[PDB]
Amino acid sequence: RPTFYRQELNKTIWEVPERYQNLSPVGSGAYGSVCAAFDTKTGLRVAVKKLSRPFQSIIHAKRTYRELRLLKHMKHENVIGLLDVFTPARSLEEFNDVYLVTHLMGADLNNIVKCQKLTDDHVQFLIYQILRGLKYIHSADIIHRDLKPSNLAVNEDCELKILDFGLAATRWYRAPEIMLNWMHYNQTVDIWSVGCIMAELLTGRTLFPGTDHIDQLKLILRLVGTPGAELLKKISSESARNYIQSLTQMPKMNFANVFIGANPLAVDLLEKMLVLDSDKRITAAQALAHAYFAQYHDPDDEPVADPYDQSFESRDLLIDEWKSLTYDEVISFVPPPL
Ligand SMILES: CN1CCC(c2cc(-c3ccncc3)c(-c3ccc4ccccc4c3)nn2)CC1
Ligand SMILES: Fc1ccc(-c2n[nH]cc2-c2ccncc2)cc1
Ligand SMILES: Fc1ccc(-c2n[nH]cc2-c2ccncc2)cc1
Repeated sequence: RPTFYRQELNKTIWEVPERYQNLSPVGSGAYGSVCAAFDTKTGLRVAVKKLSRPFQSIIHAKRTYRELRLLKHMKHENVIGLLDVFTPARSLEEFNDVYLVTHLMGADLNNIVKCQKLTDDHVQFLIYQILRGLKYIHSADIIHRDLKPSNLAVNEDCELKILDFGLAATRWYRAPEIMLNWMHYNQTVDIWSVGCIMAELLTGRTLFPGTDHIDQLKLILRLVGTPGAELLKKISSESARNYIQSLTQMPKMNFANVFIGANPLAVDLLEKMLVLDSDKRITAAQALAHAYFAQYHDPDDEPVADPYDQSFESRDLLIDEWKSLTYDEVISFVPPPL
């Protein structure tokens, strides 16, 4: 066991191993607070997240377990990963706090797109890295479900990592089937989000800046058109099908006119991501092979993930049992090779 030390940062107590020095508050990001720090063992700048109230309710205890299980499984250059996870507790009896450690990332995609316009070459590289991480995530049967610019961490090398995967105006990046509350949406919802992000990087403008869920769907249908007969056959909900058919029909717009002046390969890919029928949307693996990424695509360096057991999601357990399971996962953590 290492030696811990205690301090207060922004009305919050931080107790960390002495290997982490020079903690500076970076902001209350996520179900937790984040501090930048200097890792004396490696010489690298790290981000340390302290979870808030991790075992206060069954909801929190399960979510804490879910996030730790998820972060421990991900080992990919374009997905946020765990350098370390620790607790100051010496036993389960006094186990009450969980701290997570990853490499410090300088900014998010929202900070970049707002502060500067991006050339087509940067768009290629950024979207390529999103899709490469997504191929990995999806191969483990994990859906992100909330991809957006602020969940994409980026540093000055333009290296990118996906944050907050698999966890839990209205969402401008959410797939339309979600706005319609379809309960059997699948991993292609993330491809829709990537299309919206890509469009924004190319134009500098939010593609679908809806004011609420109804307006969000309206804006979407204005660009991609109202559902065709093939898609209508797949809608079981009677209220939804009746609503969709009651709308005045909208034609699909030509993306080459909407994104005039963009690389026509970029436009072709957007067409393939922003398809209304989720069954016809391009997958992450397929998108990586698209000619738009010809200068980065390497089929021998686009790996998939090990199998990921999500069976715990269907279990009904006590707080103390979720806490014990989380404790087990803290103690069994093995840091990645230096
Ligand atoms: C709109 N917000 C979108 C979310 C965002 C954010 C940044 C960070 C973050 C990540 C990396 N380098 C700086 C900040 C984190 C975060 C921090 C530490 C971690 C340690 C282990 C595992 C995961 C971790 C996630 N989590 N969330 C804040 C802004
Ligand atoms: F997600 C949904 C669910 C139901 C509806 C709906 N069905 N019939 C009428 C509506 C409707 C129309 C306008 N604003 C809200 C709801 C619209 C969207
Ligand atoms: F208006 C729309 C917009 C999107 C969809 C849709 N796209 N992919 C899957 C669906 C879908 C939506 C609701 N129920 C089943 C399937 C269906 C109707």
